[PDB]
Amino acid sequence: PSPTPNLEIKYTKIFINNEWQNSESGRVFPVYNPATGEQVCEVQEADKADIDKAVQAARLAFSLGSVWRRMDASERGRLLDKLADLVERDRAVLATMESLNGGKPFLQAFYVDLQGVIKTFRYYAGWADKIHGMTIPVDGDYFTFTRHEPIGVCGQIIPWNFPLLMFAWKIAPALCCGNTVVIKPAEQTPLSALYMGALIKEAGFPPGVINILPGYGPTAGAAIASHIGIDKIAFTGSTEVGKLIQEAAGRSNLKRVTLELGGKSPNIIFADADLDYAVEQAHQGVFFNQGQCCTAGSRIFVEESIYEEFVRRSVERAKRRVVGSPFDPTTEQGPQIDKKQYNKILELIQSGVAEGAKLECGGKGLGRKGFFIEPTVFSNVTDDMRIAKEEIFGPVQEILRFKTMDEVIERANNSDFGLVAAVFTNDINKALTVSSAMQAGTVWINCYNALNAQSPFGGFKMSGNGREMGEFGLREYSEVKTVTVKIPQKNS
Amino acid sequence: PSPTPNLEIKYTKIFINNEWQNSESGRVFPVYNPATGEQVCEVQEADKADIDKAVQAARLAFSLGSVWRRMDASERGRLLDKLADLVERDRAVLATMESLNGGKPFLQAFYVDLQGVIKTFRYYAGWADKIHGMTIPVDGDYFTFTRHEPIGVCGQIIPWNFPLLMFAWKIAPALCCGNTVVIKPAEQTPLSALYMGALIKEAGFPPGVINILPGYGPTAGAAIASHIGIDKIAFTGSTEVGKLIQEAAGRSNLKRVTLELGGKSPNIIFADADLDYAVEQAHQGVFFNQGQCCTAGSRIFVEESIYEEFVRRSVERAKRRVVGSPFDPTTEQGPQIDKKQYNKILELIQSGVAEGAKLECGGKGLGRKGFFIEPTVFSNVTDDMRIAKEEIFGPVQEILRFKTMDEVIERANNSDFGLVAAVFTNDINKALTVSSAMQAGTVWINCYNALNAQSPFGGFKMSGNGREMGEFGLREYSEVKTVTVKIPQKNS
Amino acid sequence: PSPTPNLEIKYTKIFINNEWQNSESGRVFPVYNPATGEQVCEVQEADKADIDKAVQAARLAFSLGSVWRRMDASERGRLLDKLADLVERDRAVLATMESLNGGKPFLQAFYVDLQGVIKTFRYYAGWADKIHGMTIPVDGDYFTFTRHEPIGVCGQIIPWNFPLLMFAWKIAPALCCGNTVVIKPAEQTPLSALYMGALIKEAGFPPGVINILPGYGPTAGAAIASHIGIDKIAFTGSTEVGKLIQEAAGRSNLKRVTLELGGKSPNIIFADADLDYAVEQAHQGVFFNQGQCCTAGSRIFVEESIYEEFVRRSVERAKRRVVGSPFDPTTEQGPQIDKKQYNKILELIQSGVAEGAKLECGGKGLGRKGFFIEPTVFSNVTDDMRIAKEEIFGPVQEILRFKTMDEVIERANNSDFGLVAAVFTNDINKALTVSSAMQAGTVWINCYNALNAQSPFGGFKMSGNGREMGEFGLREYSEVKTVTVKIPQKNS
Amino acid sequence: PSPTPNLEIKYTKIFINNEWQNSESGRVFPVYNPATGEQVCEVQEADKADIDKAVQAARLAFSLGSVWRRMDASERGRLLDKLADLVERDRAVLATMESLNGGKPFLQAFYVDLQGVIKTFRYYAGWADKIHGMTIPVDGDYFTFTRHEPIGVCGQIIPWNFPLLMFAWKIAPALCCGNTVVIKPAEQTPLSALYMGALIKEAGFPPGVINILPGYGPTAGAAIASHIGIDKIAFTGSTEVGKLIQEAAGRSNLKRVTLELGGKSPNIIFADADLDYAVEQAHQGVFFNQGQCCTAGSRIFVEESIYEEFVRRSVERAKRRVVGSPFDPTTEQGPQIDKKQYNKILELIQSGVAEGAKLECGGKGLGRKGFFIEPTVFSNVTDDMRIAKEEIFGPVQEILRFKTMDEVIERANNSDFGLVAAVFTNDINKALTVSSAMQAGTVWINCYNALNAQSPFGGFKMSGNGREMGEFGLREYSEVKTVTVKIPQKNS
Ligand SMILES: NC(=O)c1ccc[n+]([C@@H]2O[C@H](COP(=O)([O-])OP(=O)(O)OC[C@H]3O[C@@H](n4cnc5c(N)ncnc54)[C@H](O)[C@@H]3O)[C@@H](O)[C@H]2O)c1
Ligand SMILES: CCOc1ccsc1C(=O)N1CCN(c2ccc([N+](=O)[O-])c(N3CCCC3)c2)CC1
Repeated sequence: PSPTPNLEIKYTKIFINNEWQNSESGRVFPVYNPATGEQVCEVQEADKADIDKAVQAARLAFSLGSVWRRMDASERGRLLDKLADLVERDRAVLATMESLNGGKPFLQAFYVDLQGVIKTFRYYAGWADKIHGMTIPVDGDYFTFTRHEPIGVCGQIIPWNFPLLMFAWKIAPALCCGNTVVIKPAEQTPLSALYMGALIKEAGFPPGVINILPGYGPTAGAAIASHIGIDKIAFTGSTEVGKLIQEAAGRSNLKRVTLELGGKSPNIIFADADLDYAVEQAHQGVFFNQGQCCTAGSRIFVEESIYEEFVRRSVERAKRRVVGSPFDPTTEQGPQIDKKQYNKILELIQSGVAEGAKLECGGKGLGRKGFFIEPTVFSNVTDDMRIAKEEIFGPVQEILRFKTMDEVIERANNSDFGLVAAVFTNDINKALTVSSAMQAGTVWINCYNALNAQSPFGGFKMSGNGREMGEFGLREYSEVKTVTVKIPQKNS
Repeated sequence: PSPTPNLEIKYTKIFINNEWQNSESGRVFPVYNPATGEQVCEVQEADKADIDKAVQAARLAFSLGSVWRRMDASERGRLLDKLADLVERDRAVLATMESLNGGKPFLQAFYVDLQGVIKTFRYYAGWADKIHGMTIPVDGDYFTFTRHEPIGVCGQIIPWNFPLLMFAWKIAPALCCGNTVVIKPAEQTPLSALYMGALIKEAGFPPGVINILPGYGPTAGAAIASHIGIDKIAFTGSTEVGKLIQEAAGRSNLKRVTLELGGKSPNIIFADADLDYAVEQAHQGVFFNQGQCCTAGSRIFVEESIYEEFVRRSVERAKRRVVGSPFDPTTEQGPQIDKKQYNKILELIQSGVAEGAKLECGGKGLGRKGFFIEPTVFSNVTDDMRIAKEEIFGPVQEILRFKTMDEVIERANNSDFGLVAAVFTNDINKALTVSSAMQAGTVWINCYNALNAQSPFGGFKMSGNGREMGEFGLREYSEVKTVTVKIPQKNS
Repeated sequence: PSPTPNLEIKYTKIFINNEWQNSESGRVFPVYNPATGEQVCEVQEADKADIDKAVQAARLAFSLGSVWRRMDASERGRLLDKLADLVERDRAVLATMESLNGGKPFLQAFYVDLQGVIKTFRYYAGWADKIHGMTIPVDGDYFTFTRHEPIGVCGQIIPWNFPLLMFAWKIAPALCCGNTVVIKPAEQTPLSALYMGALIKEAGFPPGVINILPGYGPTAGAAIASHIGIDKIAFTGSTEVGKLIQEAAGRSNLKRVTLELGGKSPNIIFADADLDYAVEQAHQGVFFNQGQCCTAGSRIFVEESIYEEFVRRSVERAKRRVVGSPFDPTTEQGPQIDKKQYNKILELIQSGVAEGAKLECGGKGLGRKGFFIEPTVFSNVTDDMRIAKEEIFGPVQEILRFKTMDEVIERANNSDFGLVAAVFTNDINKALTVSSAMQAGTVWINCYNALNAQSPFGGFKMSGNGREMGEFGLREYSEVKTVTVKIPQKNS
Repeated sequence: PSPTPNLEIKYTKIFINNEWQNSESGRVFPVYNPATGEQVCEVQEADKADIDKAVQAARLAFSLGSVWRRMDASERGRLLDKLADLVERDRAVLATMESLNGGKPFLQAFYVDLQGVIKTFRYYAGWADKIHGMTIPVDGDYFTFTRHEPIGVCGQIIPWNFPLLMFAWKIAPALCCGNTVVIKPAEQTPLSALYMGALIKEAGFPPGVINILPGYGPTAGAAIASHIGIDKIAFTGSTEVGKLIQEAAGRSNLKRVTLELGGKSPNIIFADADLDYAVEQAHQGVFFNQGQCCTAGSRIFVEESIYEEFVRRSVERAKRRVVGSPFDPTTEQGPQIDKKQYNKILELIQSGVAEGAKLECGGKGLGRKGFFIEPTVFSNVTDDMRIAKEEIFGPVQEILRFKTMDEVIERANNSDFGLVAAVFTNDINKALTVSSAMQAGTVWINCYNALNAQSPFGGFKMSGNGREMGEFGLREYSEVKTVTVKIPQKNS
């Protein structure tokens, strides 16, 4: 494939009740291309008044007897597979939008992000008519069963690093279970989500089942979090804002909350691992998606015996990483999302140099149009450095050294975060020992960034609350109702 | 059985690391007999300082390599079985304590509460080695499985109306899953829980696995809810304080939260129901446990054609209900828990009179000592009235009337609470149409207050988050870890 | 829609390894149109030698590292999705084949049979990547999990009354689980199965994954049952042949056996039921698909109170039932499948008149071009008549009477069959007492012949071994492997 | 612990309906001590007449409304828990019985066998009230759920090699699901089964729930297998008799069959394994329980690099393995069960020598009384020798050499059996690949042989059908009934 020539941006308004609407305020906000600095377009900016209209539409779409509630579960599923067909048909357009808006290299957006988008929808198409309750051999003369009903109106808030993929991870399980959705994409990256609105009507979802409100966090986002007519909030973003979400939910509605927050994830390389493979996988674990991954392996612990050769190979690999235009096939790494993130990264890079960490390569911006940063590698990192403790969310790799398994297990878990972790070793006893010991929601053995819709994903400690994806992720999108019926005698 | 005659209150101290302790302040607080107002004893009052060393004890009990962590899961179950055996052995003393301290009729405490305590422990003893993760057929060369691990230190706060039963409902699933516990019982009712510390010790639970910290809400409770060393909090359950729990969770360390909150539950009697049976069930729905049940019971909708006869027989039965001393085997209704609850019920009765409800019987307290209230019946109650909107934790029955199944489904669901519902009818279509439409975590058909250990319990809307009991009660007490292993080839 | 007029039957060969083949012997057998007597075409006649080639094809396709074994589970589902796409496209052709070969009215074959096929494939397409093993909290220093793998070559033998739907019901769960399949359609109706072979090739299934061998029972069928290279057999047919299947499995290689066998299923009508509706449901419950249904409600028990009028409304309805050519929209009931079944009906019909039941209507053939039988109703049937103990499998409705609920449960259960049962009533206690006490694999309340891919289906007693359809159906097509790993220490 | 010095055999009668009966013929059969040949006692010999009486006791105990059908599921768990308490109490007596009757070293029977009996009952005691059906979201206006009823009367036949344990493996899941049981222990070892009858009566099981009929294969065993009043047969034993059981069940009443039929299980030692640990574990894998183990690692494959050292260490360990009296705490190996087994082992050893396998130690009987055989090791075994293909059930170790993982995968799997397998390696890729390619119901990695109550256990291919133990063991003891209710509207 190749990028869509002269990409037309035709969906820029708020999506409520399957209709495109203006701001109630009249205000719009700009969208920028992080590779060039230019302004792509203006998007209608949602605020509290627009959220209330979205919630009203989602609440009416969910009313008993409505088309969405009466629909056969198997038909919710076919609606989700139809959306997958449409995203497949419009694949190159959508990957061009994610590239133009998110700075993702186009071929990565096409073959990675968009593939996961289509697979997520097809996976949850299969689940809709396979959500089961139970019947229970209860004490006494009763017949007891549970029903797994949709919760109702689900408010969803997502960040900017995987716009289209996040969108699908949120709405696919929600819809599969029969909920209706008020979703606020990141203000940095609203474009693909809005295009998804057109596909969503084209697929034939009833009006109001999905409502897409682009806008800012403290306005549209905080309106969702505090709204009294929203039954559930799924939030993905930073840990500090996640604290605000949980506070707002208790203070307002006691709405149910899922949190997917930040990480500072350890990647543990043992000496007996394949050096070629572990170096490239730890390099991808840092630099994938411009380093803007919550799953970034940002604390690479290397066994003493190989640390020095590991540093040499990682440095060579980072020194060859092709930075440049996302539309160029050779580009490995695009720009950071915006200037605020760009500066956040460079000040962090300065912090590591000001502390005692050896800067092997990189360290500076590139000076080009946009927000490009040189692939950066620190060695001699110690656990006390800001670099080893704060989420960089940029193309900065940090290599630490360790001696014994007990040591590195302690140090990997010595963190307020616990999103993910990885171990590289051919030894089965320390593979399972380390993986069992990690306080993280996902552990990889001899791989990294293996995420899919089939597998539960979420954080330990302050990295989140609850789980997304897989059969477990469906639990957060239904309510359990126990029906107990008095019966004359009961046998079995 | 009969009450243990003199009853010594042997256990009045704080239970930390399997040792009895004085409060760090040296303060004690009194405990009263609700039927006479007399002071039963004084109990060591835990504050922030005792919470601190309880969490320290529980965290050490939870560290890798500890006796509790290394134990076979099946042997976790055995301890829960030994604990139930000890409760069954001392069943009379515990029933006397629940009666003396909580005002429950002793026979009710013996045959209902204490049976529900023994069965809770035996149910979850069996679950301990049957908590399964899964293996997932993901895309690509991967072996993906999930482990369910304990969350860690669980802080637990319970109310006063079912002291021993709620204590079991809280510690049993937590221990079944391998957690350690810091539990604060209600300041009114700490005696049953403290006796359990003695039986927890005699059963052989490792030190620090369970710590029992009597004290008050703004001190011991708020220290638990904000404690940055507690990984999960389970709360029961006024809805006002529930908001503060969830806010304090997001404000502190984003600990996982389960809430079991208030209720104002509808009971719908259709004309085609066994009238004699429905009158006695709806009467037990409001007056059971002195009306101090989250599952009342408190909005009885009766179809027009049987409304006069239903009211007539309800008033006949309330007037016959035997209020008196809990130790007396003829007593059906003991006192309310204390003066503040007594006053709240009497004020809500006044507001019912002051709004057009027909005070058919009752309305005032009984006698001069203790906190006895007459069984009170209101008919001609309408939705907008305060008594119909706010929960009266007291012996106060409110009878509304209805035509049409659709009307009463609207009126039943029109509520911020959704803990419980019941429908009485012999028609299968009515029973299933109404139970499916109810916005409540538990719907009983032709019965009321059927709360078995095998079946989950929890609220819709502002009545709580998450579920207790059943297999689903386990879900709140485990963290899910996904382990994804790269493999050479992969075949089905 | 209207049938494909003069339809060529293109596919008449044996389907092995995605190739069309002649029988080893060179023998062919005739296929007849049952509404007309005339010969439709000639089909290659498989025997033991062809079954051996097919098994060899299925075993090689199942070998480790083959395309079918290495395919992602999600891609198995996509293949099942494509098959449904194709069946939908050629829906008119396949319904026409089902009429012309099985004698079902084309309208009911287009809107019932072929909808069941498309929905079955689509359902099991979703299960493919959702078949999960478990991880087990086992005693000792061990890590234990289970894999759910395909069993291998599955032999499948199906009858003639729902040829295409039986075909889907068999291969869809088998392929969803990753097995390879040797299937033998009924000698009477191989044509839609053989057409499905061409769509299977077009859809993309690897060679050898599905092999279709038309032929007779004692030759092709017995070859499958005693083949030492087949790991599992799924047989649907008569009870007498089912005994031979289980016996042949035991004598050969102990292949796993699921049997779906005969039925003489009860249908209980209480007075407190909607006569209008219940009469039409009991009518369809025995006359649907020309009475050639294993689920046929062939023992209609009616409460004395309404026996009178039930017979009158049933007879009035049967005398109106339109018998005619399958391609005519007005036809409700086509012919029986062949002369053997035809003569079996009337012979059993004669026993009814000779044993003392009132022939209320029908009871004879039509103008003998095709095997048409006039709709027949026996009233005053007793429990010991041949008409009440033996499967008639034709348009014959037996109506008995009963007085007491306990009497009718005893009478309905007095049978060696137990495939299905139905109770019509509006009383919840009666509906639940009767359904719980029925010795039947499927109990319908206030409906009949409600069957989906989603629901487990099978016989109690001599009506079957094992279950098909739904999730429980998947268990039969999968083999459990427990893997236990020694670990250095367990933390639980 | 020490043996129960004299041990009178108290219980020698047929156990039906909780009463001890004489045989209908009056005949008794002798029970021998395998260490001395001396007769231990006489036991009533059950035959067809006795099975008939036992089936109607079990059938009446299973009737709707009986004590066993009406009892709370949880109460069945309590009874199973009581049986474990009683076995625990009489652990010394039962271990002495198992040792005296079965020849097991007393310490082995006390600490291994009896611990497994107790833990089996306590595991399934927990499952009784946790057997759930489901509620299914089907198309149309339906409420579909499933109930998991008991099947009915379950006949059960077990061998002599783990008499008490396999008794526990059979009845625990059957009773946990609520069936009634007619169980025939092996003619060699009926004593500990009969003593359990005393404990079953003492534990409070209703009469007829468990009936124990000691007797012989073709007489009492075959009458069980072909009985038309038995709904399910659970058989553990040889593949040859397993064929007859499955054949008998097809020819009689189509009862449900599960088969556990033993094997010829491969044990693969890679060069990168903990060598001394592997030598000891492969030794135990062969010589545990006098080699009379269906799990016996009878084909140990050793990588050529370490073959010579492995053989030498195996010869040393085998030559120092203490053979002697079961009651001596020094004894690791007791006698074989009887003269038939002794002779069959001695012949097979002769076959190995005649066919060129190198006999490194042992090969002859030991002494003049009892059935002791010298521990025996065969050096250079090849896959085509009779000893490499046939189950020996004796203290005979067979060591083969191999070069390549893919070679040893083929050779391990080239067999009609597939009960169990093991691999020893520290490489994670070798352990995963080999465990996934094994055609065996249980694969151990770096151990042998961990059989818990939590883990399913059964054979591939001709090693059996279905599974025992764990949660999957309960699936064979329940029928599934689908109930489908028509409902007016349905809202998803
Ligand atoms: N879980 C398992 O898979 C497992 C466990 C232990 C043993 N085994 C196998 O059992 C066999 C050892 O026992 P065995 O060969 O001495 O006993 P066996 O196969 O001859 O008989 C086993 C049981 O079946 C009874 N029996 C014998 N003939 C019968 C007949 N015609 N009809 C009905 N019942 C009959 C016997 O009385 C006995 O109780 C070994 O092959 C072993 O592999 C399998
Ligand atoms: C010595 C290992 O100890 C352990 C360790 C963890 S658990 C367990 C245990 O409890 N044991 C006792 C039953 N063990 C056994 C061995 C061989 C056979 N066998 O027949 O091949 C059988 N059985 C087959 C089905 C029932 C008995 C059982 C050995 C494992």
